[PDB]
Amino acid sequence: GPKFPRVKNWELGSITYDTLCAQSQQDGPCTPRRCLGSLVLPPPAEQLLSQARDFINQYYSSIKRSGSQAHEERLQEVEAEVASTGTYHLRESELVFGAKQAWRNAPRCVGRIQWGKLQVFDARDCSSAQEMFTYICNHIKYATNRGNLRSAITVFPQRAPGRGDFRIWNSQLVRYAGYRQQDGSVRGDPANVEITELCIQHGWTPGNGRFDVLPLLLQAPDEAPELFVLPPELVLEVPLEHPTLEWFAALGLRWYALPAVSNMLLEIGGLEFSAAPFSGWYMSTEIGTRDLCDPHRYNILEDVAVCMDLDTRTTSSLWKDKAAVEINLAVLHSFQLAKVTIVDHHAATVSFMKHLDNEQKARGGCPADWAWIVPPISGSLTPVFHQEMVNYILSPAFRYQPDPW
Amino acid sequence: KFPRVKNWELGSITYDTLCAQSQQDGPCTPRRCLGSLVLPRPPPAEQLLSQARDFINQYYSSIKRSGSQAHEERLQEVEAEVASTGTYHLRESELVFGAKQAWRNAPRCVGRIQWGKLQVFDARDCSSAQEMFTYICNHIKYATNRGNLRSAITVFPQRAPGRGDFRIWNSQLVRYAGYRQQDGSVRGDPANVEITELCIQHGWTPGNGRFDVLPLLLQAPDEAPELFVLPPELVLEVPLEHPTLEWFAALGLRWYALPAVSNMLLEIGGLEFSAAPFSGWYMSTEIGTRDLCDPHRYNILEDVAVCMDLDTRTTSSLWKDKAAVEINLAVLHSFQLAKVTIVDHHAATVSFMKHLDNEQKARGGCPADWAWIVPPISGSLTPVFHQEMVNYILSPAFRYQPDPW
Ligand code: HEM
Ligand code: HEM
Ligand SMILES: N=C(NCCC[C@H](N)C(=O)N[C@H]1CN[C@H](C(N)=O)C1)N[N+](=O)[O-]
Ligand SMILES: N=C(NCCC[C@H](N)C(=O)N[C@H]1CN[C@H](C(N)=O)C1)N[N+](=O)[O-]
Ligand SMILES: C[C@H](O)[C@H](O)[C@H]1CNc2nc(N)[nH]c(=O)c2N1
Ligand SMILES: C[C@H](O)[C@H](O)[C@H]1CNc2nc(N)[nH]c(=O)c2N1
Ligand SMILES: [Zn+2]
Repeated sequence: GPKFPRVKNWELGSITYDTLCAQSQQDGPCTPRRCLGSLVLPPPAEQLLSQARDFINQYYSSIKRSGSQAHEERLQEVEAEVASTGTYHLRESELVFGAKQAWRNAPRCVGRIQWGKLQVFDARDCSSAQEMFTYICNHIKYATNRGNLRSAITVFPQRAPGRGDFRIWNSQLVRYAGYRQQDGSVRGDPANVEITELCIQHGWTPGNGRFDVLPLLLQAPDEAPELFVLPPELVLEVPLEHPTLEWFAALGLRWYALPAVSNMLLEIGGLEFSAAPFSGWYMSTEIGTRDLCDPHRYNILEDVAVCMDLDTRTTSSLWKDKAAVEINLAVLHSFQLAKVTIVDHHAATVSFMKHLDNEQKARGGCPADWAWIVPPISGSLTPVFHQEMVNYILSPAFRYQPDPW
Repeated sequence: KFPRVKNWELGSITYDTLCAQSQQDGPCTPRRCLGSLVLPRPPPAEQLLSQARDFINQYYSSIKRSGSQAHEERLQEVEAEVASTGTYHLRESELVFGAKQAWRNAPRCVGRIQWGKLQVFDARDCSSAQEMFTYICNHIKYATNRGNLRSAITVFPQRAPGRGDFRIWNSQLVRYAGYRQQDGSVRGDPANVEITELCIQHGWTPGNGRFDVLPLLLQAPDEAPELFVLPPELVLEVPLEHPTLEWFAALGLRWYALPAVSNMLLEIGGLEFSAAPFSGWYMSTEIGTRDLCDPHRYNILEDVAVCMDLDTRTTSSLWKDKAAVEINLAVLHSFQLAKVTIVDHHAATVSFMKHLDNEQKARGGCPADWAWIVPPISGSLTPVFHQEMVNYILSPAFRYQPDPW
């Protein structure tokens, strides 16, 4: 049949072929000898120019003016800018197109049905840590919108030759502190012990709770990072309660409303935006299963199982499974009660299947990372578990980058 | 070169050096990962001879007599047979070592900690479908052992040039019939409609129940398959009930005790055994989650949810998750009550992590398919979810093969 990967849905028996992978210009980690699909982690005017031309071609194709006079003029304008300056700059409309395409192209994101609705904030005129903080606060206010969350990304100046990078040191705009204890344990979020100590080293006076919002460490080019505390009024949080287990509220658990990844690099046409925080809204399992139940995170499974009086002495009682379902239900219930946007894993995966169908028609495929798209609880109860997926790298893209310290 | 493998829950790292022994290519390439696909899209004497030498070498190393006199002689015998006849035959001890190694090498099996304990039945002297049936009956009795299941494999004659294969048409030795009804609905197991129809077409008088055990369609070389009904007393079944929901037993559900894949090909030293049924014992999620809850299988989720009087109006009530957990609990409870061997997914995954460590020390790694090792429910609540894995093909191996019709 067709000389492209054949992809099957085992629940429905349907088949599609992915032709979009032909547009990939970057290799992944796999080879015919071994699959590394489950691993978490993966300028010369010569390569920059090829990447820029490819992106300009993508942009002109998107506005249906491929091969037009304007297309050819833009291409020559980029070559001349690179020729004399070693780099180039994107037009406003090109940046918007690029950021939306990077989201659309993200294999690990199950929320891509929303890709065309992204609000892109242009902050390429930023020149200091203080101004970065103002842009970030504005992003947070706009995105949170008192609970009716709106997808958004704020783009700071791109990396420049011979000049330091703009960087947000925090992994997310909102994260809880993790305090290493005398006995070696951690009060708060164990995932954030390093960033927490860095904040302390930079003058932050730490709290002592389990849910203390961390300050931001913002770095303008060639300067030590500066510390900024987020005004509490801007950080929306949701106290957690359960619809039928009245004692759940007594555990004093809570989570923040805005998921805002802030340490990824946005690559568009060879240009690199080292600081471009983006945010959408939470899928409930992110909080209920991973943040609260991972053994290396808050690890609350046993505490909740004990309150439910389950037999935590043996695996066959499925106490972990029962407690996790209740915790996830509490997260959903609590956000709904607080009128804060959130999506359950069944609804998110159903919407992602719709996205796959949309993209099959629009582009001939959709890069997706099965291990990340299938939720952490109830995997086979969702439609995505039964859908084969092809994973490849397309640009524009969001990519991991080394920590700045 | 060697892939770095990390466990994100513990922070530990290992390097897989075993993948270097892989001689057969998988589906991925640097351009795209197809790790989530279920199925892949006389032989030259020289190739066969190299596969045979490698295998004989593996065997003599296993009994610590590498380079010995017996080793050299055996190598000479295989060479002589292939040179004169184009093929060769394994000695029984080699067949036993080879079957255990194929299990040990199976990337999709989470039960490999048991690999060294396997009863191997040599059925290579079988010359008719009737004889196949006797060996299959003895396999089932031995493996079932009145509920104290014992791992076993029965090996029928290898494939030979220009001659039809010995084949078992059924996908497993014990499976429930699936009957197409007028309205296109199915009574029984939808996954088995095709084989059920073949059995009828070959003279089976069908039942009309939801749990009717299918007869076996056995095929000797170049002859039509013959039908054999399994003596009811040999097929141990477990009636499903719930420890606290009295009405569950009323659903009239049941499952068989013995999982016994019968359509895979066993490859050892270049030789291929097209009929080599194997069996261990079930991991509870196979029955509770996939067989009973898959939408395209018995699909009982909604019925159970309604019996539990859950709110099936919206996905946000997590009714699917709550029902799934209770069904899995019923399976565990029922098998333990019937005194039939079964392992829950927590215990199985914990044992698989021990197996990974044992193999890292023994061979420098372990091929594993992450999407298949992580259980269909409660994925992140198990240790394997947080463990990076490397997938590759080692030989001896179990492989898929085309359906015989
Ligand atoms: C609108 C709602 C959205 C939802 C529900 C959603 C949901 C998700 C989920 C569940 C993941 C996996 C996160 C994890 O397990 O760590 C993910 C990853 C990701 N999302 Fe989305 N997403 C949304 C919006 C966005 C937006 C606005 C962007 C970018 C403009 C985006 C870009 C990404 C990227 C790049 C990743 C991978 C991050 C990583 O590798 O850690 N998502 N998303
Ligand atoms: C001792 C009990 C064992 C347990 C608990 C166990 C468990 C499993 C599970 C849960 C799977 C995935 C099945 C699926 O989702 O379809 C599997 C696959 C597999 N197991 Fe094991 N297994 C056991 C014994 C065996 C034995 C004795 C052999 C062979 C000698 C074996 C060979 C395989 C192979 C080749 C696969 C992949 C089958 C496929 O691709 O459909 N297993 N096993
Ligand atoms: N819904 C999300 N999710 C992504 C951010 C939240 C996610 N649950 C998280 O905490 N991400 C961290 C932990 N794991 C990622 C990694 N690669 O290590 C980063 N984003 N969005 O824009 O709407
Ligand atoms: N526990 C197992 N499990 C494997 C066989 C049972 C499994 N639940 C099953 O029904 N397998 C079918 C459906 N999926 C596989 C495939 N590749 O299509 C075959 N094996 N064993 O020997 O102990
Ligand atoms: C080792 C394994 O790749 C790792 O635990 C992955 C699996 N799937 C995931 N899926 C999502 N969405 N998020 C994660 O952090 C992970 N972690
Ligand atoms: C499409 C996807 O590969 C498919 O549904 C896989 C996922 N993981 C699985 N894992 C196991 N153990 N068994 C299966 O049948 C599957 N099916
Ligand atoms: Zn791969």
